[PDB]
Amino acid sequence: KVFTMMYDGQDLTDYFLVQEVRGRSVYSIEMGKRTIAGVDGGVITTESLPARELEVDAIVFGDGTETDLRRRIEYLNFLLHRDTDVPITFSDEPSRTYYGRYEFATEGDGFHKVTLNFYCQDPLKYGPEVTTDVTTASTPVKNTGLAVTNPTIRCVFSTSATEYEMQLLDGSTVVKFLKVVYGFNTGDTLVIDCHERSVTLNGQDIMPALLIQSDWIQLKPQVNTYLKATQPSTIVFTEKFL
Amino acid sequence: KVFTMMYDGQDLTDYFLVQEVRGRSVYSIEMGKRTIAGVDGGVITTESLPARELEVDAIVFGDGTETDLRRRIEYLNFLLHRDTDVPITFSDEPSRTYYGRYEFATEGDGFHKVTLNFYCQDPLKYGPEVTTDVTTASTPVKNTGLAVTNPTIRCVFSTSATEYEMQLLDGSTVVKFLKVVYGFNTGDTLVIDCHERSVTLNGQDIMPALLIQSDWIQLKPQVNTYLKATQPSTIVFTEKFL
Amino acid sequence: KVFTMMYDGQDLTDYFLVQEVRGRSVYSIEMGKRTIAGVDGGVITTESLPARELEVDAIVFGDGTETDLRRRIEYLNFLLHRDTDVPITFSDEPSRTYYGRYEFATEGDGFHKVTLNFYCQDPLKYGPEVTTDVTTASTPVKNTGLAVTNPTIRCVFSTSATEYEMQLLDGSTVVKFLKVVYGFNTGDTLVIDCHERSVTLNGQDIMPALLIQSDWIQLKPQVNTYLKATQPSTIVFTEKFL
Amino acid sequence: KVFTMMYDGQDLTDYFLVQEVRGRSVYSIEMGKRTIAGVDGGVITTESLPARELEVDAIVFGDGTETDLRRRIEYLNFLLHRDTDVPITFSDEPSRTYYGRYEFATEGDGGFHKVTLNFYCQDPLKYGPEVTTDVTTASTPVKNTGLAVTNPTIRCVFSTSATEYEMQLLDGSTVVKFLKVVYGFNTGDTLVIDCHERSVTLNGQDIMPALLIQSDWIQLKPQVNTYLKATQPSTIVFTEKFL
Repeated sequence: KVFTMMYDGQDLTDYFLVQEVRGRSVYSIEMGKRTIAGVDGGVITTESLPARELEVDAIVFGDGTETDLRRRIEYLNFLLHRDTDVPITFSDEPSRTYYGRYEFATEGDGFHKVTLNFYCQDPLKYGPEVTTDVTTASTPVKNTGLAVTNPTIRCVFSTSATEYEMQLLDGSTVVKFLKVVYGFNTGDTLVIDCHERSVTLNGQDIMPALLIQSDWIQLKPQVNTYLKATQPSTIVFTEKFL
Repeated sequence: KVFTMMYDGQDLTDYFLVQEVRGRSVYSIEMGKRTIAGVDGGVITTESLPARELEVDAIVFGDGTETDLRRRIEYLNFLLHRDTDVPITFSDEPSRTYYGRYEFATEGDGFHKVTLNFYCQDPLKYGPEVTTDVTTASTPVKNTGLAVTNPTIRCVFSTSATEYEMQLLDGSTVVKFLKVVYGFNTGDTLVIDCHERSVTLNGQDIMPALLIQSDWIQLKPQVNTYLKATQPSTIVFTEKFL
Repeated sequence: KVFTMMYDGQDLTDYFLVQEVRGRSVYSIEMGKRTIAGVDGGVITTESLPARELEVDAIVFGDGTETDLRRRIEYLNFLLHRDTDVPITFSDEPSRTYYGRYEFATEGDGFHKVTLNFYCQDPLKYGPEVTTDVTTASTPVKNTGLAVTNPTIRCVFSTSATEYEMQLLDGSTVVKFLKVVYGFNTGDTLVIDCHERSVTLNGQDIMPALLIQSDWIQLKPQVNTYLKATQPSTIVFTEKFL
Repeated sequence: KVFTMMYDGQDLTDYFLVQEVRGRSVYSIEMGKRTIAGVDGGVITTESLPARELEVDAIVFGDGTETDLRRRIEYLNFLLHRDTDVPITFSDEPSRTYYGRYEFATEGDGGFHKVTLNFYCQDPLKYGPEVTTDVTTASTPVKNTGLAVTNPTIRCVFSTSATEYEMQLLDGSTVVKFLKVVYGFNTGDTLVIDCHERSVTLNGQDIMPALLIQSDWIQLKPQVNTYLKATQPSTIVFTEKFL
């Protein structure tokens, strides 16, 4: 049972042997610094997380023959070239998914050492998704991840509806909220924040219902978020890490 | 009793082992030099203290397992990423605080060597704050720090007032003064030489009272500053070092 | 939960930090080679396992002060100097004990890198001890270790005895046997194939009873050893590895 | 289909990954040189093939865990330590067997552990496919298809009665060497092994006195015919050998 790397659901480690994986240690920060002549110090103007570069140091294991090796590489190119971000996973870190695509290779020097470089537009790893029940009272919802997350609201109606609201609060003060005036019974409303949609009874997008520009929610990490809904709801967020 | 580093009140050394801390030796100076062809020498046009970069060389002590290490780093990222300057301290230098934020890491190659780089907008280390009483007689006020400070004159009235004054003298000759034309009893005035503001009864602005360009006062280091106030005052400064 | 090294039941890793432990990889073999001029090839004359040298690469974590460090090393010397072989263990390999003693250090050059060298007279690591019951029928006894063992046959009599025997068979053919001519009831016999001794009623020597050169028995690794005793016996061996 | 290395019938490459195998290139020769002061040149006094050292440069592939790695190495030691020469084979060179045993390892440096394993071969030669040729009652050419000198094996299953069995190595019509035996009978198989230097009957009973007079064992030179003639239709079996 060796170290496995999965790229778009393909086990790449069936084609090569992984020496080391750089790109997942202490993350760095892009800072905009501005300095003025004669004035001591500097000033941080901007701060952002750079995109992630995963660098896999591999050994392409040869099939004895030379033509067999040439053909393995051709196939490896087939598996790697992607025009869309893709789920990347490592066996040493379960419950974690990276989303990026292969970018470039740097060939090193008995056999074939290669550094495969993968680019991730979204610098964050995505972990297990957590489902919490939200009652008609102030409910604490703790974001177990280490980064701020956007949650999916889910309410499968028990009684008739007129106006559905998922209010966020600070003790007893409504900070942000989500409102929908379309009412019915027995079906599932689905307010996702990562993709920003509004599904119904059996999956139809009811976008006109979001009346006022009701603020998109976020769950801060290692801290409770107090939520109160009109009807017994469900909050699903996905744990995220840098 | 190991070497501890505190970042925003978090003991980072619970996550890594400190080899060495660069960034706190003989400070360098940014100088604007201008030279003219045919003219001997150069001319310093500007001089400023650059911002401070603290470089901590650490060993991330592993928890035996590989996934345990990946998760420790994830948490380390959580503790480090800050969007606001923060108090930084080292056990080897007590009564000293740096204000900055983590910026970037450079990983090296048995175990896991990392350089953590912290950026300080304010290049100065802040020491203990000193409060000295200034009497209605020439009072020596010694700035115990190693950098020039712009203090705060605080006076809480005992008797009635017609005009307040705080004077910086040279034996018996008024060098600078801070005359104020607004009087009352029982309330607090705060003359801030850093912020360049006036406060009465503890809140509201009294900017027009400082009549004539009533010179602002500074406290030079390792040297006495003689001050005489019209009413028993207090002088608040914080020791600073490069 | 850091990597712990135990030396004579003392946790040495309370005094230093382990970078790496060399000395426990693919073992080498001392071979006596003899060559004759004009004669092709060589001849292995002798083969033996060299003694083991464990080399621990450590960082002596300082207590901030200089005198504190000098005193920690003094204490470290106290814990290390031994005039008798001692049990050595590493957290990464449980159920394994090395028997040796500290020999010498080679200091390297932020902090204090040291190689501690431990000498093991007995090159083998000792694992869990296994006790298997041997019946009056052909019993398979599997040596779970990776090295050949000379076990101990233990029999505590239930009925009267005239002659005891423990036989090593190949299906139904007695390969070796351990016949003993001295009988009684209620007491314990211990036939030690390592020490080559005989014990009755738990203490006294019964060496002349093993009549004919009644062959000594060994347990080969990863393989069954079929044994049949004249009375319900017990076979005690300790798993060993290189 | 990776590069496989077999040691005593155990696939060692199930435990490690082979970077390179040194020890099987142009073989060198041990030469005894003697020189005399004032006399130009030197004199070769002895010449012998040194024993072979095979050097396998491997990567021990880890099982993720640290304890799992420690236990793999322990097992690898179990598979390697031998007190007897053993058949060694490499997938890149089929129809070839080396006979030696593991001797010593020399370690090296992230998430994988580089090792050179050194194997010692008392017999410096590789053993290839074995060839069976029929030898008639007339001068028979027997060609040694190997690249080194071989010590063959003569097998003769009697059709008629015997008084004396002879195997003569000739040069046209001149007996250079020969192998006779005074023991006669019918219907059974006789075996003369020039490698092991053994005399064999039906159930392999030693006929030690058979090699009577210095009736020498002979050898088959490579890429060249060896002319043999037997008293009773025989069979010669030799094994191809290479340096």
